Amino acid sequence: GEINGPESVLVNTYQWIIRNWETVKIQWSQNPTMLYNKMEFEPFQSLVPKAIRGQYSGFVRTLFQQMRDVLGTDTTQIIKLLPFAAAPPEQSRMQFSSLTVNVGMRILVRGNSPVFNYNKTTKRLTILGKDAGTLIPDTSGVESAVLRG
Repeated sequence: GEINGPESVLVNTYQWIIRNWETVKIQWSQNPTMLYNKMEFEPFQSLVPKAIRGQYSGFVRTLFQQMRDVLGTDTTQIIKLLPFAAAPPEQSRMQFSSLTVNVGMRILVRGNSPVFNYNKTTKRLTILGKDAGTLIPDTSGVESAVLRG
């Protein structure tokens, strides 16, 4: 884990999700609030602007409810959005294309950003230029035909 201030809070939160991904995936499927309401996400929540925390949580929880109902368990997207579900949700009709953390820096809802960057070839997640670990259901990590020899 990292120790440099707000940045480290971000990196460390996504490292925790990756390291605990089996238990997180099952809880997200079966009983998501034991996950959304975990104290693990309190530091991440303090980085989200106070005036919009609840509106972001309403958006992500609603998105997850719809995802789950029609598709079940997109690993990268569940990991990305999860910490934003931690605040008490405020429901609204607002549709967010990005979500800000104070470190504003933007996490894009679809695809990669300077803050959150998943690499399909190495199968590792990078947060603010630091490694968060390897992402995974049926050998993990780097693809074939990367190392020439």
